[PDB]
Amino acid sequence: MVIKFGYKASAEQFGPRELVELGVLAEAHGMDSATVSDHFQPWRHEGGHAPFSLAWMTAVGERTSRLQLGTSVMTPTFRYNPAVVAQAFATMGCLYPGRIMLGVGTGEALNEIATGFAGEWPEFKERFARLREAVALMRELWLGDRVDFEGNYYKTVGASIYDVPEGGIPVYIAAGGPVVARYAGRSGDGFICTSGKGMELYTEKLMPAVAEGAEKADRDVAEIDKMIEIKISYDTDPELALENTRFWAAKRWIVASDPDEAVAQIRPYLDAGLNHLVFHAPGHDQKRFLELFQRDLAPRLRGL
Amino acid sequence: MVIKFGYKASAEQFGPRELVELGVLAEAHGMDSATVSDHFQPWRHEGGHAPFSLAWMTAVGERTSRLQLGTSVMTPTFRYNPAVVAQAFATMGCLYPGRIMLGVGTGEALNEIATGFAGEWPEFKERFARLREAVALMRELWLGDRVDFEGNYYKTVGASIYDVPEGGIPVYIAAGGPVVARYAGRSGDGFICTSGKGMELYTEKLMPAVAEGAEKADRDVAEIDKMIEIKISYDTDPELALENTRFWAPLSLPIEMERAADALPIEQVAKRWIVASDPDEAVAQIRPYLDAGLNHLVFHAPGHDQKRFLELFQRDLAPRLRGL
Repeated sequence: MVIKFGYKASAEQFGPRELVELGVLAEAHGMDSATVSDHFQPWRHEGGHAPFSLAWMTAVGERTSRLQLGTSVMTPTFRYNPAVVAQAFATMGCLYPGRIMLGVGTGEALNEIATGFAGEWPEFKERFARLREAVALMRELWLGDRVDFEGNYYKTVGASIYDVPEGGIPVYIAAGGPVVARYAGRSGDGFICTSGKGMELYTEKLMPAVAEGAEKADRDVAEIDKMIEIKISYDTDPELALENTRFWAAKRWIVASDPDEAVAQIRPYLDAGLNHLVFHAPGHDQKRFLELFQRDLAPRLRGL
Repeated sequence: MVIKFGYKASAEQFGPRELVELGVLAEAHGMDSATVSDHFQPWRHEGGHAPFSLAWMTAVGERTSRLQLGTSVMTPTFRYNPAVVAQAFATMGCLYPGRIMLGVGTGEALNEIATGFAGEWPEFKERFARLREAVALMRELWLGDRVDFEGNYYKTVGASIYDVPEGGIPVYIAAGGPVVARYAGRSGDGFICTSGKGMELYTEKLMPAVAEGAEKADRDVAEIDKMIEIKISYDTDPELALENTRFWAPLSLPIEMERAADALPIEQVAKRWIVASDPDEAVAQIRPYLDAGLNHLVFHAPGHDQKRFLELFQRDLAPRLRGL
């Protein structure tokens, strides 16, 4: 897939209007994508906010014309009905053709417990199985009609979605290990991972797992968009570059005031075959980040 | 509450982009509000749609500046988690200050069975108990800090919503009878009913019930917005005024059902619609709802050419209504 640079909006750090305006500024400053995590719980310590992700996506969508928008990620398996998730994303894709994706993961307990999940949090195998089932259900609604989906967890009866782009909505699967990454290679339209683990995670585990799955499924691996969230504090002021990380309380972060050093720290992800770099910055001044990214980092990255 | 005229956008009848553009046109043509029904299933097979209500509300909100937006109605009790509903509406309320409401009903089986609801469909008492519980949970979230809610149906654990307007989000309750109307008087920021059902429903059952609930809760009934969906087929062409009801024929009585609807005589289809081609006659048929004390009239027009309805409404009907 082609090289793309995007922006991760931090839902824990900003209220709804500011978050939306940052997504719009992301397009203004040349980003190819903007994504948001689907949190419910606002954590006082992570900044005290949690704007609803689908409202953010839609508001930014209606204000923009090029930018790809999605979740990174949302858990479609516990506090949501997967059928309704499919409806929401199908509608958004109609509203913003060719610019919507659905990024999904296997789930975090604390948000689900907060919203009323009953009993013991399922183990990884059940969480993963639920995710594959929900993905299939949603795609069946997108592609078919009068769907009677009867899974081990989820169900529909005569369900239809007419208001959907042809072929449905790209689904991006997040993975932090090879088991789910192989699933991404078999079944995802995209793959999402996070930076700042040793580089061997990407080059020995996750990218080979995606390629394996794509082989097993008889697909061309190049058609899978390979997204990485890169945590980066960049500022030309050396003190502000460092001080911006104090909101976030191998190295997990790139912390840099020199744009060539920053680019050097990003390059290894591109060399590992991640093509869709999504930048997540800690400072309160996100407008400055977007301006500095466009001015200093993007031209150097395209120059590689 | 002050008189307002708004627009019912038909999710049943238009796909997502067209529905959004109609919402925006409602504001351009002077409407005070626009609402949408929240269904999952396309309303009918032939020409049916179901765009996701919350995406419509947000996209119209981002395109507008004055219009009040809301659901009329959504069921927050079966395929939605009420805490997530509360989050969604609180976010929208922050995005569009003073312009968002949550309109809720007790629900209908077809949409829930479609989306996986298991077992016997609850009777009215249980659907209504679930609704009241969901509303209470949402309000606790909006107005509280770290909420531990545990009801018969719904639960939260240490849950918070901090991105919410002061005072929360207005909740409007759909009422077809006195029991729910009294609850709207006690607890609703508004109530919603639909026209065409015989004037005694509004004057003898629903309005007095809202007033009684308000008095029992020590509220001023004037603070409750009294909304009615006015089913009106206005067109200066009398053939269109009648024939534009056709899409809605399923209301006037499975693939057989729809064949049966398409074959209904148009007079039968049009029975509970105001059909008018003269603007004074139209207004005469609207006026009894104002006289009954409904203050927020949301006009629902049946035909495919909704831009023409909005232009006609602004030209012919709004000035006459303001003149009452």
